[PDB]
Amino acid sequence: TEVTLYDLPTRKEEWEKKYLHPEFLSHLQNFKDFDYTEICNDVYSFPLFTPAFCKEVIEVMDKANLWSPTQDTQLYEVGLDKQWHYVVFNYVAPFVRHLYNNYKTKDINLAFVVKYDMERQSELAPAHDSSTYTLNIALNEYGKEYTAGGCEFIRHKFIWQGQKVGYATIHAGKLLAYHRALPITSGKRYILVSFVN
Amino acid sequence: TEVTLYDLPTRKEEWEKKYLHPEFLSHLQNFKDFDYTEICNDVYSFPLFTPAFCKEVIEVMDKANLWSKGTQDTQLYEVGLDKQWHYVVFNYVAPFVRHLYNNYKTKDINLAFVVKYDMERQSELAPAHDSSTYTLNIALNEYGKEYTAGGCEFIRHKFIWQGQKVGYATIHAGKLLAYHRALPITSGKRYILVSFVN
Repeated sequence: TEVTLYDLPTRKEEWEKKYLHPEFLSHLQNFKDFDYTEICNDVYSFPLFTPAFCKEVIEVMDKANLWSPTQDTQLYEVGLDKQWHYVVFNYVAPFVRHLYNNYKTKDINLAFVVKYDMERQSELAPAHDSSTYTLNIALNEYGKEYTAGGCEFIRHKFIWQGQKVGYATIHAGKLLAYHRALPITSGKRYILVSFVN
Repeated sequence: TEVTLYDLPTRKEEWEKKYLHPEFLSHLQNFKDFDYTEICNDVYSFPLFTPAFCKEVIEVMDKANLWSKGTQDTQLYEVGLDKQWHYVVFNYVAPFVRHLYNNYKTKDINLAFVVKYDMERQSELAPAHDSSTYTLNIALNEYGKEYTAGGCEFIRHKFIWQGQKVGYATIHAGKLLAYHRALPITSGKRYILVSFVN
């Protein structure tokens, strides 16, 4: 049987091939040549996951229908928290060491999927996150499945729109990257957000 | 009798006149026009305390002789100044932080101590991320007159900061974005007040 989201780290090799973006995967040992973009001071956009990861994550959340000030479901509520912990400590933490002067990842505060729709935009007030760093993955396709949306970095005076499926944004949680989501004008927009200490 | 370091907030008004830099004091309600400098991205230098504050802090630490063995420091709580420092941070520093950093709200104080660098230090000052959301570093004594060299290297910014004025503070992020090391002094003694705030 084909590997599933749940099979990390038991079926590590197969999981990686199916779920991690080939560009990220091929640079695990050498981030010097990895194609990431500094979109504004100290905020990076980079390929992380494949379309298959994103599609399956959305299916799991849609099917669980455990949606909860924003409409979200914690990874622990669908039994994906141990998998996420593995992703963060094994794959993301070395990339953080590279980006941020050898900063060592301590622990995960929160990991959840957010579903923005036309009834549930949230307040969209600016905030500092409860984290040392925040990871934000776009799970579904701009234009095809939603319009407008995106992210405003208040301090940086920078608007980030049209994030690609499976691409991540990373930024400081507290102090230095005050931010808000932007409203969508149609459809549904799904993101995976994690608050890491 | 003249107000002392200990008399905050009992003798708040007299404490402020004696111990807070007049420029900081006069802008407590509106930092818009306060004369602070961005020395590198997101790192600010600004007047905070008077020479009298700095002199008295050093006296208290010199007299207590509670220095860690021989980097050499003493915690403010070891000389009974932790409640005064709490008052300083929540009442004076926190509003300035709200102004500098997009309304960030100060939660709690991790540590507050005085560091004494002298010529007995035998080993290296390694780079570090601090255990804090933000770090406050006050120069307590005078560059050139009382020590040579010293200062602080912001490694990510590739910026060396040296020769801070007495009673002037540096503020920077603790984690992630302001990797740093202290640089050794080559003569005399350098005293600093450092606080790690969450």
